[PDB]
Amino acid sequence: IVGGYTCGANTVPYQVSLNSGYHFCGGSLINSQWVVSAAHCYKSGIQVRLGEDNINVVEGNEQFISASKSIVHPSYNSNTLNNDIMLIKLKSAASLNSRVASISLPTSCASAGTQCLISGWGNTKSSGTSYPDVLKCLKAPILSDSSCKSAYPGQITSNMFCAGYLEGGKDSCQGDSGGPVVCSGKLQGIVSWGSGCAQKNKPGVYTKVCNYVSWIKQTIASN
Ligand SMILES: NC(=[NH2+])c1ccc2[nH]c(-c3cccc(-c4ccccc4)c3[O-])cc2c1
Ligand SMILES: [Ca+2]
Ligand SMILES: [Cl-]
Repeated sequence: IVGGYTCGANTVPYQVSLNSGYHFCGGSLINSQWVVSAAHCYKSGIQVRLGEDNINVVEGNEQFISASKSIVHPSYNSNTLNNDIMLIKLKSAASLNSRVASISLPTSCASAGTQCLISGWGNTKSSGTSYPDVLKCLKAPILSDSSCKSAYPGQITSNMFCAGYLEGGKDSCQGDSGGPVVCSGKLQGIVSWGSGCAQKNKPGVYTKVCNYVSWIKQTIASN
């Protein structure tokens, strides 16, 4: 997260770190046995780490659970990143409490202007790599479809939305992919891609979760 602030330990209880010996992506806990992340974060050997703040220190509240299966959306396109969503089923359910909680899926899509919270352990520099130990947060608004399409002509599908600041300075970045974009208590997006990080007129692009709720529900109900 570039231009954000330190969240404060366990203030984002639905945030998870996907780990394979190092942190490579974020994700969101939506119930006690399922996590939603981005399809491009898929790999084998995933350990899901819940209740984290400093990802390099066991401070207490952590729960490390292996993924039993990861379900990449069947129409995921790795060239356009269209349908960049994945569901991960945990080997055992997690113990929910005030430090580990799930986030609700939305019933409707959000409108431009909506203020959301984006978080993660990704790079905090736009020009260079500085990875934090604790979780960073950024409050950012959803942009209108026209500004998004004018920024990325021909690359935005109906399953994506832009959020951020066109003046540059604040954005999600590498290491944040797969994580949450929460607006009014509902998970509206998943960190997907962007051109550089925090560059002028190149906002972050997110997977539009409201378009996949029936798919998430039906898939979880059958697995
Ligand atoms: N400007 C943004 N808003 C933004 C958001 C998420 C991002 N993720 C990345 C990213 C960069 C290199 C590798 C990965 C990656 C690749 C495979 C698996 C996991 C992460 C990224 O997600 C860049 C990147 C940029
Ligand atoms: Ca820790
Ligand atoms: Cl277009």
